[PDB]
Amino acid sequence: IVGGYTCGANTVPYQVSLNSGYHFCGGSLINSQWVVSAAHCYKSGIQVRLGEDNINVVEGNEQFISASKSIVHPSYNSNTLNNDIMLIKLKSAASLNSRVASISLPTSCASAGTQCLISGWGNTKSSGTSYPDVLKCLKAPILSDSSCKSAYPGQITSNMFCAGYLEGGKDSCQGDSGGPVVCSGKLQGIVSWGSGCAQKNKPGVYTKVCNYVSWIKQTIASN
Ligand SMILES: NC(=[NH2+])c1ccc2[nH]c(-c3cccc(-c4ccccc4)c3[O-])cc2c1
Ligand SMILES: [Ca+2]
Ligand SMILES: [Cl-]
Repeated sequence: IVGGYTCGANTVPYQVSLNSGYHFCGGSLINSQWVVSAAHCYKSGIQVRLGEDNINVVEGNEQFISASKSIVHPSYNSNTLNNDIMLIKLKSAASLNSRVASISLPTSCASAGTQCLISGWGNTKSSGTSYPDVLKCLKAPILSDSSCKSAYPGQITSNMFCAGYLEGGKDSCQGDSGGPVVCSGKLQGIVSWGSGCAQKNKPGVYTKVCNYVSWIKQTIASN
């Protein structure tokens, strides 16, 4: 997260770190046995780490659970990143409490202007790599479809939305992919891609979760 602030330990209880010996992506806990992340974060050997703040220190509240299966959306396109969503089923359910909680899926899509919270352990520099130990947060608004399409002509599908600041300075970045974009208590997006990080007129692009709720529900109900 570039231009954000330190969240404060366990203030984002639905945030998870996907780990394979190092942190490579974020994700969101939506119930006690399922996590939603981005399809491009898929790999084998995933350990899901819940209740984290400093990802390099066991401070207490952590729960490390292996993924039993990861379900990449069947129409995921790795060239356009269209349908960049994945569901991960945990080997055992997690113990929910005030430090580990799930986030609700939305019933409707959000409108431009909506203020959301984006978080993660990704790079905090736009020009260079500085990875934090604790979780960073950024409050950012959803942009209108026209500004998004004018920024990325021909690359935005109906399953994506832009959020951020066109003046540059604040954005999600590498290491944040797969994580949450929460607006009014509902998970509206998943960190997907962007051109550089925090560059002028190149906002972050997110997977539009409201378009996949029936798919998430039906898939979880059958697995
Ligand atoms: N400007 C943004 N808003 C933004 C958001 C998420 C991002 N993720 C990345 C990213 C960069 C290199 C590798 C990965 C990656 C690749 C495979 C698996 C996991 C992460 C990224 O997600 C860049 C990147 C940029
Ligand atoms: Ca820790
Ligand atoms: Cl277009």
